Amino acid sequence: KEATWVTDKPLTLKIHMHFRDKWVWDENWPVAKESFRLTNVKLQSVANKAATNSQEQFNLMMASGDLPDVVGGDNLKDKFIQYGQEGAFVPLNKLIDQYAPHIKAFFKSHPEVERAIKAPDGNIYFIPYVPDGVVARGYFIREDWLKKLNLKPPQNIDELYTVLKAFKEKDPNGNGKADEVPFIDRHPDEVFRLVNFWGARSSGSDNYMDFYIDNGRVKHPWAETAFRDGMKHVAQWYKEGLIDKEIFTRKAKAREQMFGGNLGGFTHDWFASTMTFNEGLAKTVPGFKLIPIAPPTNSKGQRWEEDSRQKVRPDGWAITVKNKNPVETIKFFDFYFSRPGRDISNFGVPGVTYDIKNGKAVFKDSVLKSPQPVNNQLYDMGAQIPIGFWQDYDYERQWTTPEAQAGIDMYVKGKYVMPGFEGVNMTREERAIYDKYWADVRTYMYEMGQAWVMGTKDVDKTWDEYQRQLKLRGLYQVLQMMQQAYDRQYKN
Ligand SMILES: [Ca+2]
Repeated sequence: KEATWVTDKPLTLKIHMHFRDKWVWDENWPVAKESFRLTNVKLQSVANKAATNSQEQFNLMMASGDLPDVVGGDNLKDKFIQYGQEGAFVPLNKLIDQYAPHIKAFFKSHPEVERAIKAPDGNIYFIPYVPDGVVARGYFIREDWLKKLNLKPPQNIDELYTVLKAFKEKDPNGNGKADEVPFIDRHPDEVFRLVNFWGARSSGSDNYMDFYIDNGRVKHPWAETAFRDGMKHVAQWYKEGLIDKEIFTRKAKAREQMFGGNLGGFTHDWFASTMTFNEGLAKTVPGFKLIPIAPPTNSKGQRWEEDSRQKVRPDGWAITVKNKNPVETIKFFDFYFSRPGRDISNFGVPGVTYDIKNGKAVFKDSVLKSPQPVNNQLYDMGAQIPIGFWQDYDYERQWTTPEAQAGIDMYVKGKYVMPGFEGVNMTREERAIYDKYWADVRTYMYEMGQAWVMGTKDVDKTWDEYQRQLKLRGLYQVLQMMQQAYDRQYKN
């Protein structure tokens, strides 16, 4: 018997969980075993390990009619809410208020998370994966190059331009060639984020090309005239070779290639992984050193870091109408918002991956020193998976180098990070319009954006037509449904 036991008699629940198009709940997972030991509730996987399309597997199950007790996975928010409104998933509101003290208190102190997951009928149909942490990407620059060229780190957009041209013109790698590529980035979409430097937004959240809220108004950044003026500068920079010619194609290994080759000297990427190149390249590129910098003041006079971590993920789990043990299940869910539950779901298994020290879960050196990334070690154990749980940033702090952490603290202290838009949940009516036109509009914008950057089309010559096409393709109907849903969810 454990102090955390949910039931006096061992309870086995059937769960369908398929996530990341490759994994399913594995009851042989060390964490799954520990979870059962601590709650007296065991999860039995009815999902198909061999299936390679998680979203599809969800549908075949839903159609199947024969439902399990619990359904979990990533990117299921939308489906949880729709199949919840037509009665397949049990509303959790009352269940939480009476049997989940930890979940209850969490929502109480994190109202924004609660709003974000509320279906249009006001019900809560799933417990979400709550991530921890605020800073996402940041700006990094070659300090050794600034060193050679004898320049100080840029404080505003003017100096930034000066510095990047220096990088391309004054041969910092000194191989007597003009082979330097100032801005590189493994995520092509980051090139559009550059418009931030001219007071224009490129997205309302960490998701690329997302809507944002401006004075209670749902808007799309790519449709604003601000974006037009920003793109003009971006296209000029591309024309001058300040931006990687292959920005749209290099992708994934851009850092290894460009940094390893000693060609690039500036990027916008995640703190942890980007800073590791300082160590992994000490050998191959002597003196190589990237430093995080506060975002240079933009033309409007402010420091902008548009990217941030979402406060809630569209992942989690729900209770089906067929679950004959709703209160035991909810108490079980609640365990994952309690410290002991947060411990195993974030750190793994005591004695194996961590140990309690000073009342804190502390990873073993073997775990931190391994070339295998901590996240992957945990996934293989059933930890850091898309069930409904409260993530603990301290697990991440432990494998983030001191230099990266200092950079992150600087961003938090600087208050440059803009709050992201957590999205809205739409009714059938609304969703119908969105699903019919959004994708078309989005791809259209992306194609024009790409052409504008590459100079394939002049922005000023095509802006009026671009605006015309946006209205013609449904932008306005999409926004109206977004606005309607927004007013209902955030203004009621
Ligand atoms: Ca050179």
